Amino acid sequence: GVDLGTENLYFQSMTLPIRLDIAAPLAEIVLNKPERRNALSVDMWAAIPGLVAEANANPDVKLILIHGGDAGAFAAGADISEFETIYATEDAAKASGQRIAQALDAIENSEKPVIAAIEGACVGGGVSLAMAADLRVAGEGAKFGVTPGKLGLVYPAGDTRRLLAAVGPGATKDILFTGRIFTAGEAKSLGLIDRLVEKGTALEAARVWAGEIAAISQWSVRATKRMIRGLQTGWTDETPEAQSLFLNGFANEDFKEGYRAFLDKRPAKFTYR
Amino acid sequence: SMTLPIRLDIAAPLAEIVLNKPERRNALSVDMWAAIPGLVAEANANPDVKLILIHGGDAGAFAAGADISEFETIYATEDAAKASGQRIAQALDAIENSEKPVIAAIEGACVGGGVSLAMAADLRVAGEGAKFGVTPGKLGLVYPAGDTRRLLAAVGPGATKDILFTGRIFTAGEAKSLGLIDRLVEKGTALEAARVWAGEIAAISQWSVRATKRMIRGLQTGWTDETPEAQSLFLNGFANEDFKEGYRAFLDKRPAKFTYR
Amino acid sequence: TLPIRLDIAAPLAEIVLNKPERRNALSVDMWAAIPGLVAEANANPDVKLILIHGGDAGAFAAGADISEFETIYATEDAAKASGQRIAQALDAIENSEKPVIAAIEGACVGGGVSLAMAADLRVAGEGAKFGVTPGKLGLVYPAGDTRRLLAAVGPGATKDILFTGRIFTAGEAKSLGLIDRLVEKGTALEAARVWAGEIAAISQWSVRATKRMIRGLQTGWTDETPEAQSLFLNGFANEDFKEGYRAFLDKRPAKFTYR
Repeated sequence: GVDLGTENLYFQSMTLPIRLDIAAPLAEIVLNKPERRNALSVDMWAAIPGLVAEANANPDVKLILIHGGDAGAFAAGADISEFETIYATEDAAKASGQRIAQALDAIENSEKPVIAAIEGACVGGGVSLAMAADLRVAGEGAKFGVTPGKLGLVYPAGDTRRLLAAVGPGATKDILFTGRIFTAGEAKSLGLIDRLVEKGTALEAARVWAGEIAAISQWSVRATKRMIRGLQTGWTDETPEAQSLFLNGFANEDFKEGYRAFLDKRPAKFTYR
Repeated sequence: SMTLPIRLDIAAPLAEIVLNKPERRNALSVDMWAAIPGLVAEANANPDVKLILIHGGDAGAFAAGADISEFETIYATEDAAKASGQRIAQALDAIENSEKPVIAAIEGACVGGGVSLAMAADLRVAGEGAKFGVTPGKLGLVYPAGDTRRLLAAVGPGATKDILFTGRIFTAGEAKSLGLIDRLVEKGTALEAARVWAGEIAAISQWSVRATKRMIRGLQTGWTDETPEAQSLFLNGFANEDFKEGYRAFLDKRPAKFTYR
Repeated sequence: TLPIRLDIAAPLAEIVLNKPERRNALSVDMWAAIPGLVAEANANPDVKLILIHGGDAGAFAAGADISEFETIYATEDAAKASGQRIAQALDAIENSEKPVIAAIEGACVGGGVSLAMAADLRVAGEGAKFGVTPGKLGLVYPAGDTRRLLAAVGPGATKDILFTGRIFTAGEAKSLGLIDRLVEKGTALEAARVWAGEIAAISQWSVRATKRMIRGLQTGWTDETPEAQSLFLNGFANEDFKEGYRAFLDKRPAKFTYR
């Protein structure tokens, strides 16, 4: 038995403003500043790459979810109380940008797929988080907006890329040129979110969707994600990586089992973790 | 100004490129195409102008294709045809690359050159009853690279092939559905809708608006997250006069009054 | 009973899948034949458009043929050759000089989707079913097939399709942009023929040049690319335009001759 520690350590671990819950085959990145409607702070951004790494290193985890817990919001934009710190100097502002880019890139490049489950406010950094995920499900009543234009800022290259790829140039320009807040219904219509469900059911829907993906070959799921990311970043049909990834399709432990299951006339029981 | 087949109206914070050949339903002529880069430049140089609109005025059409009366002249020789192509490309590229955003407000016929004009704009709103078509295939021509690129980016390969392979005329409803236009509004209200939409964009940071357009164009022409120009554009976000004000306004809990022009 | 064939009925050529007893499940010999059929259609001057459909099997293509699984995947080398063979077939369809329209009824799964996405245009009947299932076997969808899917439906929808391997309806396929037209059940072939008729009526020089321009732009051409510029300029110096220009001056219908 590992040492049970102290109340202060326990309280510190619960009050972390973002955390990773493990419930195999899921890991859940839970935004956990409910008293500020999950407005994104420095320490939240700083923690994300570590949480993503933890989920990816745990073999019981197949899929990662990202959601707002019981805050009643996904993320209500940036925390205005930190504005004075993050923008005090050019250096602090630059570091803020890097910290955010690292968090978003870590989510985007996660070996394991990431599903965002969105209720209530999903604004600014919230949209950026959501778009870094592979898949997005939102409850009715959720609200979306990207607002650097209301501040005199510009949305970064990565965030803009991810948005463009989902909604196209016209819709991206509308969103960013106006900074307007729009409904889940419009988000669905624009292609910003992939599924629209009944209010308060996004998390359950994400879990069931994740369950479906978890049931198939995880070798395939992860390879698929690499293939897609590869193609988005310039791979062609001739690219050696793309060819070898395809050929590894026939040489991996899941296909070995899939092939055996087809011959034995039984369900496949995939083992790749 | 009212005899001019195309003109620029200034009504701060808007500039409006108004097509004005109502007797040919704004069919595009050499002198219209030739004037466009100058009108765009004028709008971009005027600090009172934040947004540019393109529309068909009171002709009842956005643009009813090419002017048939000039066909003979433009295509008489290989040289004339080449010059026509260059002139049109210059007009469309000028619109596309406008530092300030451009919104097309479309009523009635939007055919051929009309679609090209519309796709060069950043944003498109059309009234119901507007009609769309791209018809070089009906003549033995090919739609240029730039025009094709812009169409592809909006509607995707399948839809682009449908449009160009058939040369068919389709409704505003279908155009909306395909992603060719961004907004579909009640017939006769496209201009008003474009003005209000432009109003919304005008109210925010114009530093941001213009930077956003550069970032997007950059990403479309090969920029990555690592590209130096993309990084410096982002960092200039924290160093510009609008952000200084935006930051203050967020802390004071008042509307931002942005000054960058 | 050839398992795949080319029917000529000017101005159409039709690539007809014809293994009804397996609901047109795709085999080695089907894949191997495709580049030749495409070449035949393209070389025949009476042919303007190519259709691809499942004939009277009641299905477009019901995935891969399970009976050849053992052979194709017996070794790394066989599997690699399979991949090359399939890629050649799909690339031949995609790069066809003449446009290709897929007419889809019933099952369109796996290789079926790959075939459909290689075509330029897709029309499906209601009741058609779609799915891409390499994930259910431990395989990965190839680069070319994935590219073509992405370009039509976007990253989110592509991930949904491939991560789940789920079977979805023609209605959802239409909604996702996977197919271009959705028609009444059992009418996809007739709809494809009429659509092909419309395209056949205009300049085939333009149709083919348009396709090259688009493919060019997708594979890295810019407005400055020499091939893009010369393709545009050839628009004014081909036999169809020469006729189109004459017809305009004479005030008569154009009768295009390029084939």
